[PDB]
Amino acid sequence: REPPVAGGGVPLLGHGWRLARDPLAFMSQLRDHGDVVRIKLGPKTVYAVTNPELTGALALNPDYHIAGPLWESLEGLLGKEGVATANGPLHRRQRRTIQPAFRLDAIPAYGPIMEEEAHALTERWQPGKTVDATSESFRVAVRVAARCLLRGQYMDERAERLCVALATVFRGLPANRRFNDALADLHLLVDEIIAERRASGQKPDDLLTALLEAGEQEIHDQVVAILTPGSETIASTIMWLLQALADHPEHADRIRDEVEAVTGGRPVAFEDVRKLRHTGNVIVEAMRLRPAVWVLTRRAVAESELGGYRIPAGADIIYSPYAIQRDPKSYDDNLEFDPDRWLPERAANVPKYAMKPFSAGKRKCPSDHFSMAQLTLITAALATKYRFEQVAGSNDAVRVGITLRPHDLLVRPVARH
Ligand code: HEM
Ligand SMILES: CC1=C2CC[C@H](C)[C@]23CC[C@@H](C3)C1(C)C
Ligand SMILES: CC1=C2CC[C@H](C)[C@]23CC[C@@H](C3)C1(C)C
Repeated sequence: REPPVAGGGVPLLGHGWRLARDPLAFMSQLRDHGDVVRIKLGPKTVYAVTNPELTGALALNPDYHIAGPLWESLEGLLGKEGVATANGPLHRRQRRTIQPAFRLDAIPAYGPIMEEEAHALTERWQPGKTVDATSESFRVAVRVAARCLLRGQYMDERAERLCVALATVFRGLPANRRFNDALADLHLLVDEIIAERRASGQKPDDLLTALLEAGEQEIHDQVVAILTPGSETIASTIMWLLQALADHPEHADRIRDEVEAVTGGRPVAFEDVRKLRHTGNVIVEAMRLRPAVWVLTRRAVAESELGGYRIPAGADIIYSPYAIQRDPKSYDDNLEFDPDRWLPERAANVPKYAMKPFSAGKRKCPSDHFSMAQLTLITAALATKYRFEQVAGSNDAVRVGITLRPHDLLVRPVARH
C-alpha cells in the first residue's frame, strides 16, 4: 500500500492555477506523473486516475458514490440550480424506472421522430447560408430529446430558448437577470407538461410515463435532470460532428455513399443506421478527440486501493476521458483523425476502457443507445444531402466548459449532386 505522488503548483492555489490557464493540457500532462497522482486545488486534495484500466476499475466499482466535490459543489446547488434535490445518491432502485425508456427496445419507437427531426434540419439548412452551430445544434438536441422522451403538446421553441438563455449563463452559484425569466419558465413549462400527459398517456413508453409509474415534485425534478444534461451533451456532440463533416470531406462523401447504397434514395431511417458502419465510425472517432464530457468525478465511500495505490476513504477522485481517449500509450496515431482505427483489427489494439464516451458503473449513460441512434441518423441525413465547408474566420478552437464545445464554429452547407 502506497499513497499517491504529488504534481506541482503554487501557494494558495496549487494546481488550481495550471488548471486555470489550460485545463485540457493539465489533464493530459497529469498522465505521466503516476498511474494515480494527487493534486491540490487550494487547501483540499483530490486524486486523479490517469490509466484506462484504473479508470474502468474506477467506474465499474460500486464503492464510489458521485458527490464528486467539484461537481456536487454545483449539485448541492443543482438542488435548486438544475436537477433539484440530489441526483443518483444510492438506493438507485427508484431509478431502474429509467432503463425501460432508454433500452435498445424502446429506441426503435422513437425512430420516426428521430428521422423526422433529421431530415427536417436538411430542409432547414440551405446551401450558402452558414449554419449557426451553437444556437442550432442546441436545438435539434432539445427537440429530439424532449420529442422522444415526452409526446404530444409541443414545447417547441419554448423549451429551447430557456435552456439556451440557460446554457449561456454557465460559460461566462446561479445568476442575475434573464437567466431568471428562463428558469421559472423552464420549470413553469416542465410542470405544465406533466399536467397534460396526465390526460391520456396510454402507450407513451417515453420517460414521462414510466416516470409517472414508479414523489410529486420528484417527477418535475427527474425530467429536468435527464433532459438538461443530455441535451447540452448531444449538442456539443453534434457541434464537433459538423466540424468533422466540414474538416474531412473524404468521410463526408464516404458517408454519403454508404447511405445511398443501403437507403437507395429514401430518406435515412432507424433501420438503416444499424447498417451504416462508416457513419458511426466517423461519429465515434470524432467523439474520442472532441468529447463533450471531458472529466468525471467520484467520491470514495471506503478507503480504497487502486493500481496498488491507497485511496483514502471519503476521498475525492477525478479523471479525464478527454486525455484517456487521446493518450499515445492507448492509441497509435494519437492525434490523427481516423474513423478506421475502429476497424475490428485495430479496434482490439485499443485498451478496454480507453474509449467509453459514457461510463460503465450504474452511473452510466442510459441514452448510449438513444444518442448514437439520433447522432447516426443526424450524421447520415446531413452528409448525404450536403457537403460541409467551414466559413473562413470560423473559430473552431475549443472552449472548456461543462462540456467541450467550439467557441464559434461557422459552416456552410454546399450542394452535393
Ligand atoms: C452526446 C452523447 C452523450 C454522452 C457522451 C453522454 C455521457 C454521459 C456520461 C459520461 C455520464 C455519467 C458518468 C458518471 O458520472 O459516472 C452520463 C450520464 C447521464 N446521461 Fe448522458 N451522455 C450523452 C447523451 C445523453 C442523452 C441524449 C441523455 C438524455 C436526454 C443523457 C442522459 C444522462 C443521464 C440522465 C445521466 C445520469 C446517469 C446517472 O445518474 O448515473 N445523456 N452521460
Ligand atoms: C471550474 C470548472 C470545474 C470545477 C471542477 C470540475 C471538474 C471542472 C474542472 C474544469 C471545468 C469542470 C470547469 C472550468 C467548469
Ligand atoms: C456528462 C455530464 C453530466 C451528466 C449529468 C450531470 C449534471 C452533467 C451535466 C453536464 C456535466 C454534468 C457533464 C458533461 C459532466
